[PDB]
Amino acid sequence: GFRKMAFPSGKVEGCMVQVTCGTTTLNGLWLDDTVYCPRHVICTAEDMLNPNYEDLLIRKSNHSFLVQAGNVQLRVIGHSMQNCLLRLKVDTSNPKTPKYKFVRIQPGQTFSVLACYNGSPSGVYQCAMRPNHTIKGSFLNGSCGSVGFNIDYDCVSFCYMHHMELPTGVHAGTDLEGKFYGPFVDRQTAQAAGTDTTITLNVLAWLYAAVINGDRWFLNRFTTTLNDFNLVAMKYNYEPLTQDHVDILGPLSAQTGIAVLDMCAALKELLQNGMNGRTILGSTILEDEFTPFDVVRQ
Amino acid sequence: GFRKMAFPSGKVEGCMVQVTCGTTTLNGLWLDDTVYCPRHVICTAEDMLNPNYEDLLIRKSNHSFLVQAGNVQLRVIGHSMQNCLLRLKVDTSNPKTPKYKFVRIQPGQTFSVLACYNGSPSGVYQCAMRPNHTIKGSFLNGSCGSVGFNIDYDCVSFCYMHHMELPTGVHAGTDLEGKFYGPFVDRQTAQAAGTDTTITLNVLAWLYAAVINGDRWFLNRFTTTLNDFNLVAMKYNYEPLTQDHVDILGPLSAQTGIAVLDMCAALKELLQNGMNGRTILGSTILEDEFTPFDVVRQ
Ligand SMILES: *C(=O)[C@H](C[C@@H]1CCNC1=O)NC(=O)[C@H](CC1CCCCC1)NC(=O)c1cc2ccccc2[nH]1
Ligand SMILES: *C(=O)[C@H](C[C@@H]1CCNC1=O)NC(=O)[C@H](CC1CCCCC1)NC(=O)c1cc2ccccc2[nH]1
Repeated sequence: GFRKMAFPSGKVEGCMVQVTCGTTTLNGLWLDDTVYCPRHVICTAEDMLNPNYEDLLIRKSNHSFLVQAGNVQLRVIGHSMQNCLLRLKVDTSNPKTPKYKFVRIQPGQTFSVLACYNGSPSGVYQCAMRPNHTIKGSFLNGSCGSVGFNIDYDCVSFCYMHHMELPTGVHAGTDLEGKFYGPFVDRQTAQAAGTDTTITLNVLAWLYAAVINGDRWFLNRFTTTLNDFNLVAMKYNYEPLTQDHVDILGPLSAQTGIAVLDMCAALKELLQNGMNGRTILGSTILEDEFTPFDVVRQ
Repeated sequence: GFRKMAFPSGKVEGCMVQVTCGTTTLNGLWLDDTVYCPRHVICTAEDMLNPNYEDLLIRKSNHSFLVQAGNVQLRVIGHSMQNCLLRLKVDTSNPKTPKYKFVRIQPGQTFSVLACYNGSPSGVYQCAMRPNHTIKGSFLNGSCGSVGFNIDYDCVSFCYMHHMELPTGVHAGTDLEGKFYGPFVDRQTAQAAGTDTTITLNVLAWLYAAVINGDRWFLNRFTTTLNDFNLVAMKYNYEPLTQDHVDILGPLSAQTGIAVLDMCAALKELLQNGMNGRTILGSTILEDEFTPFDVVRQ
């Protein structure tokens, strides 16, 4: 019993609306009296190739934004641009607005995605900010505006809004202040991400998750130094391990009875010799989208 | 970009309550003026070994049942037993009751679980009813009463309520009629699931999914027949394929140009050679909890 778990999405579902400009429809996030959505909703198919969003936005009126909260249409009474987001002010304040915050997540961190289509939520899943600032989502046509988020107590931390799919099929988007994660831009032009790496801190947390659930076959008696581990990390495209990373793994190290560098020796062996057809926590690949916090939560 | 997604949990979240009998706490489902919960909440540590539930129930006052919807205490007006659930009538009908149906899911179908503890939802994940009528869930102490469900438009089809974990780590529970899935009983005795078979329909879907999202390396220029396949499938403890199942695969076959029976001949291939390292779509063991109705719906 260990698997990717998403946060319950009820507090986010109530915030999802539909936003339409001409023949373009996508999802918006409705908090108090503001609707956030990707600004490229104002793009026609031709403007997408190289838009000037300031020009495009100045030529629109509040009336050109159709905002639907289910059956109720909301009237846009104002609007502005923040980076790659639109902020549409509406006459109604969302009564389902939860306690929330806008946060910018760091690479390797996880969040829940509420995938949405025409303003109605359709699925919820967990994923991670990749070290190269993409996310490996499952976004289809019409999912722009879907948000990523974490829940702490009763507060929703919004961290991602979806904008686009790169040619490799991974995804790119912004935080809720509209700044893109990574080097990308909202222009329909082929864009590459940097070469990705494996989130070592997450792999190790998942190795602890396995031990906690009785999967010990990969352990061994050996240990290793930080510097000696990093040398193998570099060879196999893993993020180097920091002393703060080791400090993060403290609680897991203590509950299991396995020193962090002992788990690193075990991981070094898995990288060098593979896994010999065996599985860890049901997986045959070293999973790197579970954070240490994720592990202790479950 | 191929992953398990759960349905958005909001409509179920607003139905979760906490139910306490003396020193045993678990979750309940609050629809209108009924709360549903497993009947084993009325066991004490000494009763779990061989409970006489009609005996234990008659000895319970309505006041013995501490039901709480968040901050509010709900007052139990009456109670009856339906199979292995209690139906607690309460004074107030829950205003967040959605449109809902009670359904009995079949082996191989999937549903989302809302893992709950103390009446408060903690996480949502996807899983499948195994052919041996267990589920491979992630349930901790206090999870009983959590529900599994699917959502059709705006209607919540509840299909599972959690009761117990078997010695092998898998999980057993009931439909919302209180009829257990499988031959399990709510007594803390030595029960075991029968040998679990592989959901062939879903392995075939995953093989198609490989072809759809790029991964095409395993097919062959050969083709089998339905009985010849089902015969091999049984020797390896794979479910035989049904008449209905070949039809369910229709859309995947057409979109891929690989006849169902050709993929069946591939499966008897990938069956007897091993993936020699090369992963399918993210894993190099065969995934059987991904439906055709997931491969297409993604
Ligand atoms: C918004 O709903 C979609 C989400 C895409 C759709 C498919 N999978 C996704 O993640 N967003 C888009 O289609 C954009 C279009 C651009 C508008 C102008 C500014 C930049 C984004 N994103 C794309 O990534 C896209 C569409 C597209 C069509 C044909 C060839 C390549 C291509 N890339
Ligand atoms: C309710 O919350 C729990 C859910 C369990 C807890 C751990 N993981 C789960 O899914 N339900 C139980 O604990 C049951 C108690 C009822 C069983 C039916 C009749 C009496 C009450 N107990 C078990 O599920 C259980 C105990 C046990 C002991 C040794 C091996 C396996 C085993 N399973």
